[PDB]
Formats: sequence, C-alpha cells, structure tokens
Amino acid sequence: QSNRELVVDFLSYKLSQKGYSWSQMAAVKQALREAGDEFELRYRRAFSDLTSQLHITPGTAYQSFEQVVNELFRDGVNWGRIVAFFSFGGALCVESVDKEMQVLVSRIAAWMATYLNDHLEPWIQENGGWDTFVELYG
Amino acid sequence: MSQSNRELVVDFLSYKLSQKGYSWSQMAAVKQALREAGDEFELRYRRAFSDLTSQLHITPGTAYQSFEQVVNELFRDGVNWGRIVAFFSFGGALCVESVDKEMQVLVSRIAAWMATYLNDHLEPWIQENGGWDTFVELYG
Ligand SMILES: CN(C)CC[C@H](CSc1ccccc1)Nc1ccc(S(=O)(=O)NC(=O)c2ccc(N3CCN(Cc4cccc(-c5ccccc5)c4)CC3)cc2)cc1[N+](=O)[O-]
Ligand SMILES: CN(C)CC[C@H](CSc1ccccc1)Nc1ccc(S(=O)(=O)NC(=O)c2ccc(N3CCN(Cc4cccc(-c5ccccc5)c4)CC3)cc2)cc1[N+](=O)[O-]
Ligand SMILES: [Cl-]
Repeated sequence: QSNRELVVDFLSYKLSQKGYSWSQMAAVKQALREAGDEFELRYRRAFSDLTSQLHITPGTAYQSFEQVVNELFRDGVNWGRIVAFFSFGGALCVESVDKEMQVLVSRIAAWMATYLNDHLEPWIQENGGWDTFVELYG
Repeated sequence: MSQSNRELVVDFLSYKLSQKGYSWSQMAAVKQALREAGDEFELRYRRAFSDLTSQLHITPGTAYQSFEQVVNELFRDGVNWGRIVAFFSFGGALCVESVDKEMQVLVSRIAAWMATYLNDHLEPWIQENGGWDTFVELYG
C-alpha cells in the first residue's frame, strides 16, 4: 500500500546514490533510468531527429508507432537500441503533456508494453534477460 | 514477465515526466517530492546528518524496539513534515550502512520497521495534517 511504496521508493533511491540497490527489479529500473539519461546526453542531436518524426495525437494508430520503432531496430536488437526505445517513448509522453494531452500517456505506455512484449521480450530472454543488462551497463 | 516489463515502462515514464516537472500519478508526485526533500535535508543539515552517519553501528541482531526507541527521540516534541523527512533520511542511511557492512538481510528488515512505524505512529498526524497530497503542495 501507500506507506510501504513510499518507503521502498525512498530507500531504493538512497541506496542507488551510493551504487547499491533495494532489489533486482529496482536495480533494473535504476540502470534503465540512468542509461536513458546518458543516451540522451551522448546522442542529443540524434535524439531530436527520432522524436520530431512522430507527432502523437489522440488520432495516431499503434501500427504507426510500431513502424517508427521498427525503423529504430532496422539493425536488429541490442541493449542500446532498447534504451533508445524507452527514451523515445519517454519523449512522446513528455510532448503529450506539453500539448495538454496527458491522457495520451497511458495509451503510449500500453503501446510500449505491447511492442516490448511482442518483439523485444524474446530477444531479452535470449540475451541474458534484464539482469544481464544490469551487469553490463548498470 | 510482461508484468515486469509493464512495471519497467511505468517506472521509466514516470521518471522522464518528473524530469520535466510533470508526474505519472499523485503517488509518483509524492515519491519525487520526498526524494528531493531528503536530498535537500541532507544538504541543509549535512553536519548533523554526517555526524549521525559516523555514529551508526548496527548488527544483524538489532531489534525493531531499538529502532523505535531511537526515532521516538526524533519525534519527542511533536511531528512535522521536516522530521518525517528526517526519519526517511535516517532509514536510508541505516540501509546504506547495512550494505556497507554486507548485511543485506537488515535492509528489508529496516524497510518493514519504517513501514510499521509510519503506519502505527505517523499515519494519524499525516491524515490530520492533510495527507501526503498536502506535503506535495507545501514542499513539492
Ligand atoms: C555507465 N556509462 C558510463 C556507460 C553506459 C553506456 C553508454 S550510454 C548509452 C546508452 C544507450 C545507448 C548508447 C549509449 N551504455 C551502453 C553502451 C553501449 C550500448 S550498445 O552497444 O548496446 N549500443 C550502443 O552503443 C548504441 C545503441 C544505439 C545508438 N543509437 C544512436 C542513434 N539513434 C538514432 C536513430 C534514430 C532513428 C532511426 C535510426 C536508424 C534507422 C534505420 C537504420 C539505422 C538507424 C537511428 C539510434 C540508436 C547508439 C549507440 C548500450 C549501452 N546501454 O544500454 O546502456
Ligand atoms: C522545496 N524546497 C526548495 C524547500 C523545501 C523545504 C526545505 S528542505 C528541508 C527538508 C526537511 C526538513 C527541513 C528542510 N522543506 C521543508 C521546510 C520546512 C519543513 S518543517 O517546517 O516542517 N520542518 C523543518 O523545517 C525542520 C524539521 C526538522 C529539522 N531537524 C533538523 C535537526 N535534526 C536533528 C537530526 C538530524 C538528523 C537525524 C536525526 C535523527 C533521525 C532519526 C533518529 C534520531 C535522530 C535528527 C532533525 C530535525 C529541521 C527543520 C519541512 C520541509 N520539508 O518537509 O521538506
Ligand atoms: Cl537504531
């Protein structure tokens, strides 16, 4: 419940500041958050290109999110392209709130979970899983 | 495994929104305001915080009664948001000390002590002072 989630969240944070972690799941979350910030800093110019090639409206269809993201994996999966996929989704959500349509955020989140579980999870499983991501780029 | 992936999506998106001054949900907004409050506390009161972190010696045997005895001291004169933040900072420093000393099992014990102390001793004041929602208003 509420108080428990607050405790876990705060402790995960304080631990992460010293390079430690609350749980394997927290370690994955924190590593992904961190890889995203670093991706966005290292590829700032390119980040812009990817995010200005999709305007989200309440009209845009999933199949169209899918074909943009497909362009990103035009070279097949690696961990960095997966991080880029998360950053792309994140930038979509931010633009949606900028444009006063935070109601789109939950749809984008569903789209991301769909793409992840359909296309990407089978690769992730084959490549050591998220725990392996943490070992490499955590 | 897709529940995991879903959780990951939400976590990442909550993070990116928070960086632009937005929030995934109210609970996410409290989470961020409390993290940031703890950072600012530890910065503004670093000397008292630092001394406290050099004075930490816990063992796998330490009991919840002892922890409750220590934070009772923090709250002797009353509860306020500030001391609640200090309580969280305290817990975090305990966990970091436990891991420093390779006592991983103490980490989940401490979490439960904190939740127990919050639910039992702090929740009434929190509810009577406007809920975490009011914390976010004041210090978010
Ligand atoms: C701990 N710290 C100090 C170090 C962390 C370290 C660096 S921080 C980072 C994070 C993510 C990616 C890259 C770097 N971490 C890291 C390092 C390496 C890998 S990795 O080796 O696995 N990957 C890459 O190095 C890599 C992956 C993707 C990259 N971009 C950059 C450009 N962007 C443009 C783009 C947009 C749209 C379409 C196309 C397109 C269309 C059609 C055809 C082709 C392309 C192209 C596409 C994706 C660029 C590099 C993965 C990770 N990591 O996961 O953390
Ligand atoms: C948004 N931004 C830009 C500004 C946010 C602003 C400042 S940032 C902050 C955060 C927390 C506390 C104080 C300041 N925010 C804020 C401001 C005011 C309040 S307030 O008016 O309500 N309160 C206090 O001002 C206040 C409360 C308690 C204070 N001290 C300092 C003395 N110190 C002794 C100590 C130190 C360390 C550990 C223990 C300890 C721990 C466990 C066991 C035994 C001992 C004991 C603990 C208690 C000191 C000040 C609460 C909050 N706020 O919630 O954010
Ligand atoms: Cl103690």
